[PDB]
Amino acid sequence: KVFGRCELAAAMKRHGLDNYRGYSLGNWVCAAKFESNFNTQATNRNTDGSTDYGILQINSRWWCNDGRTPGSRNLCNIPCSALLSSDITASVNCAKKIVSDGNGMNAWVAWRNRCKGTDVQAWIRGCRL
Ligand SMILES: [Cl-]
Ligand SMILES: [Cl-]
Ligand SMILES: [Cl-]
Repeated sequence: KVFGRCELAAAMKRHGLDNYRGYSLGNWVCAAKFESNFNTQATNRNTDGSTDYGILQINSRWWCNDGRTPGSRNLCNIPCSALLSSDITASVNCAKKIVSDGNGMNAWVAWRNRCKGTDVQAWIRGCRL
């Protein structure tokens, strides 16, 4: 599923991400826009053989099992395919563990390079939340 901006903001809000660990909702919308273009089916392979999955491009080296990333951990305890669903629940729950790990949203390279320090509230302007 390809979400619209406001539709995704509302789904994220309902799943408890607005101000989760101090990150306002617009941070999470901005990250999803530049990680996946709001497409739950996005996959991208990394140089190390790991793969990133879903709307938040969660990486198979630490966070999920895809059966092809040798010596990887599965810290969210889920198959990586569950992250590609039209229901963002699994992605959201895993993201909450990632952002709690110590580096906050810096774990998402596109957040750090494209969202961090910008006016992220613009990502939720116009939305009925
Ligand atoms: Cl915001
Ligand atoms: Cl893994
Ligand atoms: Cl933080």
